[PDB]
Amino acid sequence: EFSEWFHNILEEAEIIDQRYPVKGMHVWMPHGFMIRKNTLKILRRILDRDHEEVLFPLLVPEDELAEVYWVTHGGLSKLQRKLALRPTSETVMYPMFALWVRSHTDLPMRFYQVVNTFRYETKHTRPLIRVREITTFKEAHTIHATASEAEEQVERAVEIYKEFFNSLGIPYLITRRPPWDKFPGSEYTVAFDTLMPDGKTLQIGTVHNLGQTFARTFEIKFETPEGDHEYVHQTCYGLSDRVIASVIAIHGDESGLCLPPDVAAHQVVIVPIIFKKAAEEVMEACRELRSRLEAAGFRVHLDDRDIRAGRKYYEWEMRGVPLRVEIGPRDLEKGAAVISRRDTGEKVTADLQGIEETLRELMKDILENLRTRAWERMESEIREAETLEEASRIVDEKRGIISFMWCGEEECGMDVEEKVRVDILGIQEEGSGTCINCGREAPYRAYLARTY
Amino acid sequence: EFSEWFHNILEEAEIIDQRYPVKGMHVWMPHGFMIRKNTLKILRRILDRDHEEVLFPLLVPEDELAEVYWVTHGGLSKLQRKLALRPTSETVMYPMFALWVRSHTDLPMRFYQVVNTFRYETKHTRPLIRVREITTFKEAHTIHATASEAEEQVERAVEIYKEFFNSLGIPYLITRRPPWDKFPGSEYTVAFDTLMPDGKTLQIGTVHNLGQTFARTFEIKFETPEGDHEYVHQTCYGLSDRVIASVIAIHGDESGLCLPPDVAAHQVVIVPIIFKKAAEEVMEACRELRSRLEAAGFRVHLDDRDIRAGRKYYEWEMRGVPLRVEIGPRDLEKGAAVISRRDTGEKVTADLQGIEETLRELMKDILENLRTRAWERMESEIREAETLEEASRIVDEKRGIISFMWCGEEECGMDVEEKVRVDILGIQEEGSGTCINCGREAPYRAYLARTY
Ligand SMILES: [Mg+2]
Ligand SMILES: [Mg+2]
Ligand SMILES: [Zn+2]
Ligand SMILES: [Zn+2]
Repeated sequence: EFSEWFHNILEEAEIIDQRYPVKGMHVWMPHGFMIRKNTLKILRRILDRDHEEVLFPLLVPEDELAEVYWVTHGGLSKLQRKLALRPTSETVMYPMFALWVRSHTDLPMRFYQVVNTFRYETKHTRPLIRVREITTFKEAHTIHATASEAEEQVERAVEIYKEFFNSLGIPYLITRRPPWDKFPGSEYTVAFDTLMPDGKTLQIGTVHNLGQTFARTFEIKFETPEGDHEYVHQTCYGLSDRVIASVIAIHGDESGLCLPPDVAAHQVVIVPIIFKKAAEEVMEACRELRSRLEAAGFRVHLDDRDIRAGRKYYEWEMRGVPLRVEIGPRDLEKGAAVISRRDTGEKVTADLQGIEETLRELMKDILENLRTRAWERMESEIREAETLEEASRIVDEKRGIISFMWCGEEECGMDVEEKVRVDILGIQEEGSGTCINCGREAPYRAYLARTY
Repeated sequence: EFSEWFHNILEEAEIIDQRYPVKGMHVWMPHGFMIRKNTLKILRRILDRDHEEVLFPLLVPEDELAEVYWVTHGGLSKLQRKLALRPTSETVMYPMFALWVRSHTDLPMRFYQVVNTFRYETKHTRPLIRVREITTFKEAHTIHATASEAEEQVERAVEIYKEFFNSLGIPYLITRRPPWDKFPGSEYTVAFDTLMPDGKTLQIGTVHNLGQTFARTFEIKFETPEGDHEYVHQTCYGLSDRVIASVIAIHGDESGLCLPPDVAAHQVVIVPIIFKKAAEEVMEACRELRSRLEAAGFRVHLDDRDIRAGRKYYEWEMRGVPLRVEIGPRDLEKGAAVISRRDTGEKVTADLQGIEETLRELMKDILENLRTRAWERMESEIREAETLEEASRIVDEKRGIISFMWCGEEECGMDVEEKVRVDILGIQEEGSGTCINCGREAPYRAYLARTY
């Protein structure tokens, strides 16, 4: 199944090593780390346009807070106010925000940090999808003057995760979580969901619109042009390692890892073909290619090693390198080489002259291609239902996502869950109809699925 | 004094905010973070030549270990094996290294990670120099086949910290810590020390040469060409935030922060001078300068704002920007502008044509200049002494570093410390003489000082 493929590739391409002396704490190995490093480069290059990165501490006071790991002793000495490994920054980024805000001249403000978080759980240990220590977790907070601009932010926020995701070539379904699932205290939480190969659903990003609710709890006032003092309007949002998890799974494959060009470890890998004849001329030619690519902004690599070229083909291919460039005596003379893709298999033949541009184009192609395929496979698993019994049938038989109309009342909604044993992703305001369950007027389009 | 200058600048240039609800945990603000981000870019660009970055977890088992914060409960449930916030990775990067090594074909190996560490202390809270949570701590570990190559690594390691430090323009004194200070279990630890403005000494980097000592404790064997199994030779080394601390202090100044060009937030800042006359032509000209610099690899900024230009001068100058470029009507016509330095004050006048190169040169200059000055001020605080009473006199009167000859026996050494109330930095094998204390033969050149 998928679950087996997944584990086996993590270990084979050396992404993470699970053999750590504690369940739920995993080690990033060289290759894995590299992919994560490039994934973050993309993310940060977007955020950094109008956001400011910072970095708060790891421990949070028992007091300020009012399944969380607790720090009690400082050796053998019991301390006098317990310290907790950060659940979510809420409790202490805020009190401080109180001190930074004191004039409508200050607002708006947009911060974010990439930190690690903790959650104490049992009976559920799934790699990169559910652990005890979430190594890569980006969270952004924003402060505003008017209740309107808050909502405008929520929109911008969304257009941001779209761009990010589009770059990883990942499909998504944007809805609006039900009030029993929204973020505690928030006005309303919005969610990004994507489909896994095992026909289940993964949450890969949320945007929350708090109110003045927290502003009040922690006292965050700002004096106005009219010389008064009102609380601020704020919003937060974040995404985790799951993003990395999905990029591996979604663009799966039988050969192994297949990755977007700006996420792979190396974009291009140059393999030389030699058999003792003209060896000296082939190499001296492979170099003039690497150094020419490096000094052009290319994450390039040259496999110097002494092994059966056929094997080199295997390794770099299971690992995820997009484009492979082969050089042989024959092609040498003419002044050209062979270029093998990864998403397809097609090996064309281009001239070593304007090769720099041929490669850039091929890269663009590969993404677009991988992206499309991706949406086709998802859209086709979104089926409609009009009778609760029609749902169960489909859920149990074709997994995937299930579309339907819903009244929107709580009870009605929760009973759908208990009968079908599913979770309601969220609404999407659209034309009327009649609820798939209680029959009354249904003013919303909703979704269901089995989730991670 | 220095201590006051320091705090006041941290707050004024918004580097870190100390007002956190716990003593010893501080918050990196936007500006501070930026400096740290660029400091790490330099560091990583060197390490990445022959090292491989990774990332282990934060918690370590009470068992595997055998003033450290302890995690006991998982809510209200007491756990069955306490978890400790990582003192040093030793205890769990190693057991894992055991599994990664199994053939002399595998060695050598060179890893490293940039993580956060913890230490529970009291009565000593000094910003960036001594805290509870060390946010930026780089640590590298290496595994080897022969006991010789281990030592070769120790040498390379050193030549690496030299290059790093030279880039920050920081002076250092390399010695070899005394056996009562070396790293527990190691054969011998080497140290890098630098002088603070308050005439005290700061440790800014160590290199340790463990042996087979740990290899044995954790079982790290590798099978040989001769088909046998011997333990490995390993070495570790690291540096922390102190590095950032020193760069601020060493290149101090009355105006404020003065920084190396590759460490400052912005390398260049363009200020436009306008008074309602030809305003439209001055701006349209300042832009053609920013976009021309950005697309040339320049961390540039344009102060659009509407405020008294004299103030702009103050802000960017207290913050640390190296070069300021001013544009006015007069200079506009001619086709040139004014460029003000930061280390000096000198404002030259160059032509807007080949300005790209004039700036690059000026940057090179500023570093070299700042570096030199730096060593002059340190070397001059290293005074010699021949009688214990001559030491005390100088230490108590001119602070600084004190040179002398030493026999090298422990007792003798420790008694020097207790009588003069100082710490012995380390030896430096050189010609003989007679010990400043016990009179016997002194085969080593040693150093003393009051430290942080
Ligand atoms: Mg639920
Ligand atoms: Mg001592
Ligand atoms: Zn209903
Ligand atoms: Zn002596």
